[PDB]
Amino acid sequence: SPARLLIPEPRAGRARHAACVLLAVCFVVLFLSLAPITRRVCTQLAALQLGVLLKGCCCLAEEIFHLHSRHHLWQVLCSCFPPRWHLALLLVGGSAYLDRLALTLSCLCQLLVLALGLQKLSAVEVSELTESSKKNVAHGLAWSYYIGYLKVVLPRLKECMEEISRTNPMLRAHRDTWKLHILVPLGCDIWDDLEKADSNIQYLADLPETILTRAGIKRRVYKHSLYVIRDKDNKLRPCVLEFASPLQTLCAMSQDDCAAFSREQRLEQARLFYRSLRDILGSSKECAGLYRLIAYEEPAEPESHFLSGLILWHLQQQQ
Amino acid sequence: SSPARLLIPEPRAGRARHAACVLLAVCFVVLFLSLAPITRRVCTQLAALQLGVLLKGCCCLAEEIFHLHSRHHLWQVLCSCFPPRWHLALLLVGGSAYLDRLALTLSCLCQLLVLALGLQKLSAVEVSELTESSKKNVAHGLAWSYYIGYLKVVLPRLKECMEEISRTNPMLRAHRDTWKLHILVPLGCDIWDDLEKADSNIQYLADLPETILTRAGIKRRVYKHSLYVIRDKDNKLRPCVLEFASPLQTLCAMSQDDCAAFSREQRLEQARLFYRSLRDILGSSKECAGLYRLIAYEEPAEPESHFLSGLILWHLQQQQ
Amino acid sequence: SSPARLLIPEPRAGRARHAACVLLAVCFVVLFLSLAPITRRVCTQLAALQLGVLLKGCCCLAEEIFHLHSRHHLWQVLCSCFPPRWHLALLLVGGSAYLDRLALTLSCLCQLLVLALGLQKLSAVEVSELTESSKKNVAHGLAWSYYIGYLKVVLPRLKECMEEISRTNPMLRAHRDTWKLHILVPLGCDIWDDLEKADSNIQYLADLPETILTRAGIKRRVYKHSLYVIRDKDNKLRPCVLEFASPLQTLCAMSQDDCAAFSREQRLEQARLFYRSLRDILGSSKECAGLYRLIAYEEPAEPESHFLSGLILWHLQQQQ
Amino acid sequence: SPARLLIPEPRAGRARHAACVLLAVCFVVLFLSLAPITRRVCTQLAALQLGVLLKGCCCLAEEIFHLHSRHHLWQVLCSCFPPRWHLALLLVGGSAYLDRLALTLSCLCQLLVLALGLQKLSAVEVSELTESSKKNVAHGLAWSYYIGYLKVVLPRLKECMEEISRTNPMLRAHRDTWKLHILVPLGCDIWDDLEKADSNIQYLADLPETILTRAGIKRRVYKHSLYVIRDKDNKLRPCVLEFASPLQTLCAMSQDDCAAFSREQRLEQARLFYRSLRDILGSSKECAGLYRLIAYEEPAEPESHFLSGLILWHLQQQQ
Repeated sequence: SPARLLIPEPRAGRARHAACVLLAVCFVVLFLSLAPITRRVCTQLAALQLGVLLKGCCCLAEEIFHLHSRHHLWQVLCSCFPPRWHLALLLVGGSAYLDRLALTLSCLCQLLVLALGLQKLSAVEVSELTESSKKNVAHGLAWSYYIGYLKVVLPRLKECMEEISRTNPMLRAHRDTWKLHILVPLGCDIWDDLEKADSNIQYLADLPETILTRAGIKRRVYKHSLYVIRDKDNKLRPCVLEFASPLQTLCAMSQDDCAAFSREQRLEQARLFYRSLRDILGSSKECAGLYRLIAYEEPAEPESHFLSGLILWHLQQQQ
Repeated sequence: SSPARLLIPEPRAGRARHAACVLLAVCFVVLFLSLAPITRRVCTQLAALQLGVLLKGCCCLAEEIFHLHSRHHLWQVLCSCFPPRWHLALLLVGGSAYLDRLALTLSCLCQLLVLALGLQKLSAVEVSELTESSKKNVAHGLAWSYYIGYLKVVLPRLKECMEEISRTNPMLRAHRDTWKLHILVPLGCDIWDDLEKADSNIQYLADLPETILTRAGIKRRVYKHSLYVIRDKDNKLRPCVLEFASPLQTLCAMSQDDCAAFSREQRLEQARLFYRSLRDILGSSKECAGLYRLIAYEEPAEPESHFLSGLILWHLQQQQ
Repeated sequence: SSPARLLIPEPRAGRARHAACVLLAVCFVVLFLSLAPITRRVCTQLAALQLGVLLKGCCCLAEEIFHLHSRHHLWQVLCSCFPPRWHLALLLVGGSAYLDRLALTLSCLCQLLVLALGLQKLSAVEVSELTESSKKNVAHGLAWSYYIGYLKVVLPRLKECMEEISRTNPMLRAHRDTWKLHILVPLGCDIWDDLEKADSNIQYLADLPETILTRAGIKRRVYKHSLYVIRDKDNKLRPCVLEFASPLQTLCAMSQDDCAAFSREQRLEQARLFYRSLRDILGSSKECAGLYRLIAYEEPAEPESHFLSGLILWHLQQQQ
Repeated sequence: SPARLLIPEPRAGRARHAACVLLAVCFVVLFLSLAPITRRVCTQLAALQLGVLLKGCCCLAEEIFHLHSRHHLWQVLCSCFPPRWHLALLLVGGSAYLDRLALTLSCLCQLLVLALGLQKLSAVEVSELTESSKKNVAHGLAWSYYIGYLKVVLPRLKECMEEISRTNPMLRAHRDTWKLHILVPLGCDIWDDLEKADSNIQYLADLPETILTRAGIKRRVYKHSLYVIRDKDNKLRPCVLEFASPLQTLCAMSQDDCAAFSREQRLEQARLFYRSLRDILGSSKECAGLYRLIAYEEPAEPESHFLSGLILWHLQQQQ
């Protein structure tokens, strides 16, 4: 190869073997040249093993607020501590039974270490955490969707709508709702059309063509569909509706055999994608007021006009 | 109010530190009620707890010796393995040694036994916080989105498109073992719109007009790929089907934005990670078993006017 | 109300654990009413009861040494033979040994005596719960449904259909000893809709068009089978009848289904179990005595373009 | 063979011979180098034979609620305990006759083990139990029926019925009952046609062909029969009726000599098939409301209009 590529390889995780061999060297050194000594060693091991309890208590105190939003109660208790938590309890109980200045001194120094935060993570640990997680797709989908589509199609919407508003008085009447409505259900189902998703949604027509030139032979053509949705017996409301492609990407990736993408983590990925897309769209100056994305979950009771009511509420919010 | 109901998990308020501080104040208040030499024991225990990260850093550098040349190229390896907050650990160890080695032996034994056994792991809270706090990890998402959107829909329908192409001109019918789409992924982010201008030996052979249509966000399938001709030495000419990586253009555009605050070294790292992720995703696929060949190159320091053409010709030669 | 009267057996609420807990609380309360050395006796009895699972695991590994190469290939055998929650049994055994070996000998003798006589067997409730709890055991059901629906109605009427086929073209009268349908069952789940694109040596010879009609769920019989020709070496050609397995398509669709939550390891296990069940069902039949041949293959790691046709050619050579 | 296959073989069950040789080894070891010792061994053996009694008692306590549904009373007592339960009673009686703290300690230990449930099953036992059951075809039949037939014929029903409806006012009037009515009798008898099964069911016509193209020469064409049922002296009701093929499969394999498929457990298999089909149909988003499976048991008195009244009730339920 003319270009000698230099690509990193995944770490083999051989630090365990080095730790084991140095531990064996430590044994062979200590044995050459004693039950109370072993008891003291066990007590010392139990001495620094109680900091996990303090860290878990602090995390629980900090996370009791988000308990309702994330875990709605045993999940909160089991999440704030590692699954191997009773071992520390057994060790501290054994140390107490065998024997309190040392205990309170150890608690004080451990809590001081926790407060000062001098036990941080080096570069290798954070690098391994970034490399290992192969399912953090939400940020990628958010940035890709933004840059690829919204940064290039959103600004040329008011000018594309004003020409129709010149001849159609209905569009001129509803001037405050000329934005693009993004449908992002927290699940992953995508309806083929919005006419059969809800009987209260009526298709009207497609917006005029959007022409982009690329080298003069390649043309990027964008189509938007304008819908009319019927409220109660007051009037008819027009709007432009479409779903989010990253949701379709997640849905198609879940069905893949080599992806190993389950359903419990797909919901988390969709939620993270929605949050990231909102956070990156809210700080954009190009599409400052050219968008409104609506998020929902399908109700347990199959109401036939739930989505339509949500869109009507959202449309009435602008006025 | 709202027909639906959403519970958006806003990020942590970071009040765990406040709880630790108030507990520490309570501990001082308790110690005030109801001494001096105990400070020596406290310092020795602090040194014993601090030497654990030193042992972990030593093990990490021992494991990273092999990756030294690939990533860091000697001081960089030890700087990365050891957390910068380690001078105070050395000071504490020196003070403990001067103050006094059975205690040190048992302390280090316990520390490295805990480290080797691996019974101290991360609970859900901290791993979730790390997952949701690192805002820039677009490599895996971009790789998956690119694969699903493009590489899983046009690669299977590559034999027939080039079959009609060869029907138009039988010149490429002679070459049958190089009937796969070539992908160029520069480890930087430069993308040439006119690939004929990148190198003087790459010339078009067939590019029929085609319009890319998206109806309400649904992109229409692509039925044509641009056929090229890379001029070899004065012996023959060879055709190819060439493409660039759109996610690299996404990285470039993200780096251009001021609100993104996306730098150059991070861009290089994300590009390399995207390359690795895409290679691993395509390696374990079934529909795209052998209908692709992705070429990764890093632009050379010395100015060469015919670097890319030679590289693709070499890739074609190994393809044969 | 309702004209019918159905008492469906809804699944159990799992309230036996609550009964165990309340009886444990009652026993604790009773022990509180009306001492320390009794804890040692309790621990010894617990260790004596716990060593039974260790003995069972030893017997299981002794039995599975033979099947190690067939299923697990050595740590996998040890992991399967023993329950994961086995460390505490060893801890109890070590504690009992440290506290004290006639008692250990008699306790282990009693435990292995119980294991040998097999007087500890599951009741009706436990086996019923185990049968009704496994929601993914479709191998036997799919095998039986395939056999009854398709394999029992078309195979007996196979000589005569190929008799009219030979009447149309008599080239196949020479191969009189291969008048049996070939079933292709890959242990994976990939299915080729068009058998031409699977291999270059498989060519069609005769497809008389036929419409498969089902009236109100009742499927009509099949009066035509698709005849193929397999290209051997440069000596002659060989005709064949090929067909895949629909239950493999069912497994593939179950895996692709979102609400099924059906993984890949389970898919391979179910495919192997389905193949074994189908082979055992067909081998003990009377109508299908010698009018079938099922070919099971695993896709090779190395890519080969003429493997499947070669395997069919080997089966035809051995069929002579 | 080009691909040497590695297929598992049934386990020979030779762990029992290992247990027997261990019996012999332990006996010859203990004999080398004692009536009270034998009595103590018998007492220890009786000590751990008492846990099955507590297991049966807890099972009876948890199953007294399901007794009416599953066993309708001696069967409840016999099912919750192993048949070889009198042996434990004999051993405990002998231990009591030979001889109180030890019994209470053993009972407490057994209760603690049962409550914690640390005596679970390893991988080999569950694999053997999943391989041994060659008759559990309920789940397989349900999944096969679903994927093969319902996921392909159910979606193309409303559109197939609209064309007939637009010319027949009878179909337009009854629009809420355009589902597919699956008949799943808990028995196994399948009528050749519903005309002679009940005198109140009248055949009307066949639905137009559902044409599916495959490779251009293979055509999967479908027929569905549309019936009309005579209610009381009010009106007539049209519906699409059919039986469930897996019941026919069970009936066919019941008659097979090599199957050894009896009749007592055929009812249980059909019932489990019904429950599994209901569970896997109620959670599907494709056939949300395009079906209604009806289950019944043949009454003792051979009424001539039992099934018709049931379909009339199930049809009035939508209205």
